[PDB]
Amino acid sequence: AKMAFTLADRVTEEMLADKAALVVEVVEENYHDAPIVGIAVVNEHGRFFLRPETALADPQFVAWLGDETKKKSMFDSKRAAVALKWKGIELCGVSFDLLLAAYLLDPAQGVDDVAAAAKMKQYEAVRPDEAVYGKGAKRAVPDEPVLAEHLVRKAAAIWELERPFLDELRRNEQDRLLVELEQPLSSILAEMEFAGVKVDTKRLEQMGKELAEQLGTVEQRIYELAGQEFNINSPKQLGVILFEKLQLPVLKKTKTGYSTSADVLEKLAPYHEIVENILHYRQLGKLQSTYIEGLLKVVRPATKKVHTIFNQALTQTGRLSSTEPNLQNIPIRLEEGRKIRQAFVPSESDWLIFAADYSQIALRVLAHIAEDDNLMEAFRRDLDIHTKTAMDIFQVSEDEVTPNMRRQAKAVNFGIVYGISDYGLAQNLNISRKEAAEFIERYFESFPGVKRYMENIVQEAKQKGYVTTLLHRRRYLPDITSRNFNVRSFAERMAMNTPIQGSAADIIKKAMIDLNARLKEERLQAHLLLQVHDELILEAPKEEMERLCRLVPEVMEQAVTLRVPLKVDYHYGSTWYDAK
DNA sequence: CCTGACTCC
DNA sequence: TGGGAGTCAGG
Repeated sequence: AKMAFTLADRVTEEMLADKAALVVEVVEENYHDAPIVGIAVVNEHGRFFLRPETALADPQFVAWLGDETKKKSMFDSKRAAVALKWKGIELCGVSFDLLLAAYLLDPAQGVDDVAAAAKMKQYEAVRPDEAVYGKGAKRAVPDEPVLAEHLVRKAAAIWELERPFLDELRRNEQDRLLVELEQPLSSILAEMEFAGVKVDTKRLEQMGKELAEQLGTVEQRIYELAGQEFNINSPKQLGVILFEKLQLPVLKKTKTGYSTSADVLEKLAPYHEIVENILHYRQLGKLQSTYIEGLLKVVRPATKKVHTIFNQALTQTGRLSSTEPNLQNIPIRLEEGRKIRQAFVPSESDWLIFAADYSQIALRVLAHIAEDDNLMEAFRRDLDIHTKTAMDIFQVSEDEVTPNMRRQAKAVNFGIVYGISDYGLAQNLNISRKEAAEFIERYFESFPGVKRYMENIVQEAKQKGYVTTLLHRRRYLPDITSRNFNVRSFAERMAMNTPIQGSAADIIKKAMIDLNARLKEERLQAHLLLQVHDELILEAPKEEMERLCRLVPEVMEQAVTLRVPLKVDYHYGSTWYDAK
């Protein structure tokens, strides 16, 4: 553990070589407008630490950072790029990102620092970030000599690990997935995060004030029905009211006590009117806590924008996640919640929000991968796929499919994608479990290609130890041969689902790259704001809507070619709510 | 820090 | 006994 480096007082020419490992260290977990605490550069000429005050005000270093022909290898380049944007500096030329490389090789390792990636290649000459900075309230930037050594060791690690990681990605046929998909996407995500989304705070606050009144009213109605005050947001207390005081039946337990999940409570609605009120209260309360108060807490006051962070190296299937705030779970299903979307507005006057979503992409991907003739033909003629499944299960003509039938069929269609059991299906639909079991049997009789896919993908996972997606993403399933039924069954359902969910993730990621390319080449002001798994949200001048109406669905539908068409719906309006 | 609730795909 | 996520208040 001995590594020479230079603690530089000024930028020199030899630090500005055309290939380098670069560390631009941002310790705060939310890197938006966060301090850069230090810089390290490792290249052919040596190893260098620079203070940000020095490096970031030096016009040659700033020029080097922005020169796309000066190639940098980094870990979590999006963090660095966004933090630099907040400092008014452009980062270009990032040719290798070790975080994204590690994520593709095995998402289950949970790699979130250089040391963790380094462990995948038995490289030990660098410490974990948590050991250097500490945890929680103890977290602190260490004295310069200690900080400098750490950043330089991180850079040296990236320098030495690039080739071993690329070589393994190449053997896995994942190098193009890194270089042509994830790395270009990282730049697009950086742009989206830094742009942010504008919030109508006057409207949100008015909503909040009216919501608080309604919440108080339901709260009092609940105490009156219970005949007593209690904390409705406490599982223990509520459980005592429902199952001991009011003596309602106990339908389900958790390891800590009585379940009061919405699924459970809905089944108790007929017994006592306190239960519907409790469900309503908890709905309103989550709107208040999360989508009014929580959201206002993260609005940047001077610009009224929120700036999410899209975690690109977290989910086990290749999806993104969205944090602080999560803009991928804004309410839409109930009108009361959906109104929250009225607060999300374009960032300029006379601009509009444009929202485009894939129609049933998971089931279309299933049709493709399973090569199920019945499912394929249905999508080829754009027959509503819930109606189709109802026809086959109930053995009725399309005209005989009743609203309840299509509802049962829709539950089956998605259930299948998750490996649902007859129990889960019966619980979800509130039908006899015998009936549910018959639905699943009939489904697999009607879609034999899907049945074979479910059988075969489990066999593949057991033989290989992992499953793949269309663009060669992997998920390892080391528990798939467990002798324990619960453990094994969960892994089997992951095997069934991951190629579907993950291939859908691959597709929309490629679509984002293709769409950005078309937007930039056409010099449109339109730009991406958000991705929500199977949908993309943009804003643009109202004059550009006619163009987007053609461009956005076409690019999304053509991103990949499957054995069935892809179909995209789209809407636009003056707020996100109105983009429907 | 975990649990269980609500929110989305 | 339904796949993937994040935030919240209370435990």
